[PDB]
Amino acid sequence: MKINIRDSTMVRPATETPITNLWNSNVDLVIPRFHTPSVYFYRPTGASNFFDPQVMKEALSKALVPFYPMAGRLKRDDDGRIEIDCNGAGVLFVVADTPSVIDDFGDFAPTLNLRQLIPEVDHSAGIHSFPLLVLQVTFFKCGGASLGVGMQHHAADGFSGLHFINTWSDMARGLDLTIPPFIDRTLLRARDPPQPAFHHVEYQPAPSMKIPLDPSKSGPENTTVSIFKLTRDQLVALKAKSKEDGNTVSYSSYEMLAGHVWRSVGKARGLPNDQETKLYIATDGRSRLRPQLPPGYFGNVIFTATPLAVAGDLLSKPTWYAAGQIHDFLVRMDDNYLRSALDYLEMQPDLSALVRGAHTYKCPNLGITSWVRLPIYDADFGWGRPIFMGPGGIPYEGLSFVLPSPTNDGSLSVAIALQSEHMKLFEKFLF
Ligand SMILES: O=C(/C=C/c1ccc(O)cc1)O[C@@H]1C=C(C(=O)O)C[C@@H](O)[C@@H]1O
Repeated sequence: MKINIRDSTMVRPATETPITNLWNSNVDLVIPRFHTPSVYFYRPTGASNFFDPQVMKEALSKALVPFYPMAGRLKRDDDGRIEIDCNGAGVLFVVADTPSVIDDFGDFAPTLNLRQLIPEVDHSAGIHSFPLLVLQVTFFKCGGASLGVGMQHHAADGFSGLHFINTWSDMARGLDLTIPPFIDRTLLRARDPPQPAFHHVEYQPAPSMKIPLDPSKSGPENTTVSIFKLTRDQLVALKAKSKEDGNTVSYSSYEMLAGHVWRSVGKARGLPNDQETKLYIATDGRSRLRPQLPPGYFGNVIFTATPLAVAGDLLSKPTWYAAGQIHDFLVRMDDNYLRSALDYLEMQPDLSALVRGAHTYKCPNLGITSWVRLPIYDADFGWGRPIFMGPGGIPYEGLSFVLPSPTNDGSLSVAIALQSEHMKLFEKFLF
């Protein structure tokens, strides 16, 4: 797979936008470190029109007016806290061609070479030196096209990011903004003085391997990225296994599936029985906060659930015990818990230490982030909804994504990075 860059524009908002410094909340900071990668694939309609760069760039310009922080830069304030400099510097927009065809990607596992569909960002220079959002339209030999998105994590979680990408697609089709973005993260400010009510397991360091891992089997260089589809048959069977061993409790489809992936990764890694394994669950707090955030709220509302088990229990007990741990952590996260979380973060001297990253998800642990409830298939720019949308790469061993079906057949996909030798075994997930 070879990419030939054709054009490259720094697209700025269509009109003047507020010059201001946009404050980041604590959950805007403890978010992962770079640009969240996502990719969209589109069949050709047969039209010459197809993903016309001018249409895209003009629509992008317009959308960058209500969503003007998206065209800003990272900077530090006087106390050294990272904030968004709303300077309207612009968004990088690349047009590329490739002799490859879409079908060459087979199943769209977010491998390294799929990452090639998003432009690369050099973070090693200034914090201020790179766009918050990088975009690439790649035209394939088959007439199809892909949209690679790389959005700096401080700017937006999935709900706010797709609020922009979809408003953009709407604007490309001549439509107007629907829900205007609410741009003020101070709603997620910690109380004064802070007052944690809980011990937040989610922000305690992840279990390490009791036995150090072989750096030739472990590490970035010998990790595989695959995806797997589960049919609604397999999912229905899965939720029904809540019955097993006389358990009367009914857990959610997401709980049983997450528990199943967690348990299946555990078996695959051949963990010792006394080894602890921590599951990281990105959790939208929009529905839990009880004053309740405005529609269009622009930023991160990601809070974090972290069920934990000893592999001995996790692998020997039925799947619903895993579901139980997950449920027990998810159900505690009401508004009172999330307010605690903000206060707890506030009382840490160095938030950079809590920024989740490779060390967070790597074996013996696991991250599972659900995109199932995200409107990922709504980006229609005038030539149809995408046939596929998922992560643009999974850079961290141990991180995984749950994607919804592009066709509403009740199937789900798990996209995941594991160490090579564990990946084959991880088909054990189709038990
Ligand atoms: O899900 C997201 C971002 C999604 C997103 C999708 C489309 C966009 O246009 C913009 C953002 O962030 C997550 C944060 C992580 C965390 O909180 O640990 C764990 C990671 O797997 C994951 O990337």
